[PDB]
Amino acid sequence: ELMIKSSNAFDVIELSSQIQRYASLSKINNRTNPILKDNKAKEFKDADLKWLKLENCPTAGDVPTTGNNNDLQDQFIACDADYRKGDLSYFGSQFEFSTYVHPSNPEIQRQIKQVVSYFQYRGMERAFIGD
Amino acid sequence: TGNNNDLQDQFIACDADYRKGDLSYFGSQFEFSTYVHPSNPEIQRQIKQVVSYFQYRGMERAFIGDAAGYVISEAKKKGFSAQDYRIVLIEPDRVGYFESNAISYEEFIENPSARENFLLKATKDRTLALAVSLAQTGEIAMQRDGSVAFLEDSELCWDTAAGSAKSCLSVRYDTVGNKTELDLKQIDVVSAKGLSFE
Repeated sequence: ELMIKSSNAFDVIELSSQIQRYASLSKINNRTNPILKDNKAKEFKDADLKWLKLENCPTAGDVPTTGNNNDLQDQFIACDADYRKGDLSYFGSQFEFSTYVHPSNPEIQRQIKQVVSYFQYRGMERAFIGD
Repeated sequence: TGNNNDLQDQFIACDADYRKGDLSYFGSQFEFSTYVHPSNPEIQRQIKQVVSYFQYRGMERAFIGDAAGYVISEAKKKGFSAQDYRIVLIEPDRVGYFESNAISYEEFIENPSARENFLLKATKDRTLALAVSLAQTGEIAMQRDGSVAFLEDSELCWDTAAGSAKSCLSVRYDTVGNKTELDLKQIDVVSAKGLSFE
């Protein structure tokens, strides 16, 4: 049944919100958000979403942990997760920054202005992307 | 509460039983970490992850993937976000149970080779079950009763008219001081009425 249009959209909102959650954190697991340690005005994060998966997973992601694997680890997506599926296939996210100096964290060198997550339409007719 | 005039918050009815259907509830495995609650001494640990198992009693093992797809579709239908769905074989342990072999739902449906290898190890002493994994993350909602505490070094922020500049504050600990600091230095000015110190 064609309710996979709603089941695809749910995956889009779930992933986008986790990208929004990630974008709003200055510290993750008592360690600086890795995307804030640079100074360029734009960075694109790849569709494989390794940058959003934890470092302590079978294939190492880019998200930091406390180091102690007995502590509660905050995470954003499961490690086998892939959102390059369905009519709306995750294509990556565009971050735009401004340089910023944090009053209590010298490793923070830029702040997030806006994050845009792209989902390429692999639907049957390009006219249906509105649907 | 003890007091029968109050509205009682509950989770399931008294007669409720979910050991029914193709996916029969088998129990839940909680994993914890040691924790110290800042305002409640009865709290000595916090939840890391919850995995709830539903054993498949269908006549054909291959159909658990089909039955699972309906669960996942029903989850997205009702607005429930889970963290990881998996097909598992579990055995009794000294305490609870433990996972002998496991396969992700996506691999169970898209790789018949991996599927039958997993169904192969399905023996008489193991139970075929669906693994629904919860992860207690930063997403946990802060309650108006304050029972839920912030995570270490997390920042409470305000939207300001500066556009997309955030003006935050936090309670940090300096082990190189053994002192708790209420850091407001991100805010330019703090304007009080009365003010006292020690």
